[PDB]
Amino acid sequence: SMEQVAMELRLTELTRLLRSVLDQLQDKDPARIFAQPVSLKEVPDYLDHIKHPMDFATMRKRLEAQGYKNLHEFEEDFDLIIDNCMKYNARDTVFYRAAVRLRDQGGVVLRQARREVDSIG
Repeated sequence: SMEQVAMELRLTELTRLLRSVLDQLQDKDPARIFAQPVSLKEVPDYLDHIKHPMDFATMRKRLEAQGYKNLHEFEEDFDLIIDNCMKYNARDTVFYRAAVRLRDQGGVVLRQARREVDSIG
């Protein structure tokens, strides 16, 4: 139907906007601490601690399959990246600190993304 096409165009345009959001958030991680999944070869106990691992590459895979239906879903996955790290790693670590800085800097980007998603519909 034409309605199904229109909906698909909206999803494609959301995907476009989320791709730009993803790029901007990932620039706030110049160390690339969050770029890839935590390695279970290198942290074999990880899944005992963290039940829903997340990372920027995994988000990018979902994004390119048009797998985020709305900004809330995308924000859920970004918050997982941050929150997983702040639980597994202690406060005094470069990992925890990187997550705090990513959260703080990402807030700015996400605040305007929400306005754009509501604004453009």
